[PDB]
Amino acid sequence: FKPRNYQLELALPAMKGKNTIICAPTGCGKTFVSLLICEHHLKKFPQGQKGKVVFFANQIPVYEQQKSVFSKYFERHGYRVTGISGATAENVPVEQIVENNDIIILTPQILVNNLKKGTIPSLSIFTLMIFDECHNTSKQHPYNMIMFNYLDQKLGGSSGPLPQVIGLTASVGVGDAKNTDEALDYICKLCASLDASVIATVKHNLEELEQVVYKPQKFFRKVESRISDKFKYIIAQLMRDTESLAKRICKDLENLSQIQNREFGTQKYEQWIVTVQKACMVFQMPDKDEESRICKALFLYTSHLRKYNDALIISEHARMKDALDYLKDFFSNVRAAGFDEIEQDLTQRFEEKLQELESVSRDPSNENPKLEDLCFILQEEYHLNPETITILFVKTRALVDALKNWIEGNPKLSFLKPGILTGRGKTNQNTGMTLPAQKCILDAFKASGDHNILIATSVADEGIDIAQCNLVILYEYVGNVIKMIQTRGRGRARGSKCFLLTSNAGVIEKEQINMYKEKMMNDSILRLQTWDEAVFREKILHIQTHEKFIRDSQEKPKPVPDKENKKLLCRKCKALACYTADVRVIEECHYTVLGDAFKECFVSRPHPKPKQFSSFEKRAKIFCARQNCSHDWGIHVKYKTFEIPVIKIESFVVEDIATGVQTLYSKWKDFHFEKIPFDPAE
RNA sequence: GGACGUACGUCG
RNA sequence: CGACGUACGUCC
Ligand SMILES: [Zn+2]
Repeated sequence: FKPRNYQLELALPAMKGKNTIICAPTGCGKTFVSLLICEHHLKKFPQGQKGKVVFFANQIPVYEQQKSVFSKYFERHGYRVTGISGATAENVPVEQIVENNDIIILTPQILVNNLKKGTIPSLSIFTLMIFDECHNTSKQHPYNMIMFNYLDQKLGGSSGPLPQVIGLTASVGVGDAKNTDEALDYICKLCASLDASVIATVKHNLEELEQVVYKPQKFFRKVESRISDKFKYIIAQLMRDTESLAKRICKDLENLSQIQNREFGTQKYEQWIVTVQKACMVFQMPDKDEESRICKALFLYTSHLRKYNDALIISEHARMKDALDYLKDFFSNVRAAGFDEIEQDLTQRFEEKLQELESVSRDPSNENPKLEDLCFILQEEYHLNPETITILFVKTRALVDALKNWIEGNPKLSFLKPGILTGRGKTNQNTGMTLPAQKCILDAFKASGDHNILIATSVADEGIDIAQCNLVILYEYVGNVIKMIQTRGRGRARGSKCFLLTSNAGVIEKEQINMYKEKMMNDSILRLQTWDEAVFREKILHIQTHEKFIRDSQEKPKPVPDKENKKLLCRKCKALACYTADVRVIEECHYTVLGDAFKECFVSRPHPKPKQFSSFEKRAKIFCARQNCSHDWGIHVKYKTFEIPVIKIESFVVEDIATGVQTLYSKWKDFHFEKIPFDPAE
């Protein structure tokens, strides 16, 4: 625990009573700098008053690491260190646990909720508000909401003992600015939103700083794509047959979107299929008998087209065998559900060509040249040095499993052990990885462990304790300047590589302008560090006044809701589920329904990941009680002592009884109606 | 169930 | 100069 020569120079502007934007590229250095700043701040206070330094941390793993190191560093002098999260703030007194403690490591959403309902009426209780990854301050971030409350308390005219912002970062970022005159504007806007006048960056001890944060050399591997594609042809033929079968029941199908020319296996086609799906979900017929079957068949057709587009997107970046395995997994998952006349025709049409797909996929003469170049550079780097660890980055969760399967099923490379980690992702699906499943993978990834290469998603981009890699390879990965710095900064070993393998010149141009934006942000920081403290304070005060005027001017009230009785039909089956006359709002965020006429309209299923949000408990997942629907309506929780199902309007269509038209919403804020609050009775 | 961020992309 | 879709990630 020896303080380095650069950490003192980084903390010297912070030990003056002024808010700082300290930016260090190293990992442990920021933690040691925050600990030294906390140690210096908890000693300047005289007798009769103590400090209330609060260190905000977004992610749970980095929060637990910071809490562990803070306890191990401060539980010797009589400094009570605690920590609040979702598994901590169930029924604890938040104001009491803030009062009787000194270092609070809460998660900023909890603090925003506390400032919202009835807790901590003024932020003058704390005296040192440190942020982890302060560059995440953005349009409506929880960090930005805390800073909005701080700026409101400051400019309200009742500014008392305001705390100090020592929010550390690793990269300020440019965002979307082209020129230096807009990059400096964005940096000044971030520095005003964080309410500071000093941006600390190590300049004197650069020779003693470059020995631990040794940056990797980048290498672009732009190569051509596949020319002979006997897989895309037959998949596009099956997609054309499915589209003609969909157009057999819907005459005006081409006029349901504004797409001029669509290509199969593209993001344009993936947008068009969702557009035509949301267009045919609101189809109306004045019989209400065969309309259900028509919309159900149309939903099945659009689901099959979307899955074929996703399979083509997977096959364009990976092999044909794993794409066939994904299609077979989808067909097996839909096979376990009900089987009508509509699904059986698509299933037999897929089974009539599955043998042809397998015979084309088994041929090793049409493999991906991206995967060939990746295996070539991997075996080259492992022949040059066998003790290299890679944190190879792929963007899609459905493609990191593909990369793991390609690494496992390959006779050319046998020294690679998959250590693939994904992350949480969706909280209402049986996908992704859990916190202990990720922690055991991160602990089992050393220089001598049973893992030498892991296929990371974007979870490894943010603040997380990973081993010192030297073989960063980005397989079709595209990001901003912040993502590029956070990805390049991971390979801080004594000699590393930052390979970028894309089949597009667009991603190479994006990486080139990202490096240009990094150099421009460095020049902008060097220019901004030369300004005086008096002019910069007036500039950030003007920017804060303008932002406060913009925030207080755009106060749009709730419009007058249509006090009508409308029914919420199903999104897939278009069956009568319930009315809007009985919709209860629990905590201005969750919407439930009541009555004995709804309990026989849905079925239950065990939930994959049960947890609690703030006061509920994930008990079951609900589904439509039709013959073959299997539609995710919502979830089933227990509020205080009674179980209620809370639904989402996203899997719903709002049909009006008076007029007869049916609209389509996505979120609950867009739906305006006579919302009755939840009563504990009935 | 909800809130938030990033990247790509499509219409106006 | 603005909504919308997807993918990814974080949180309550
Ligand atoms: Zn249904």
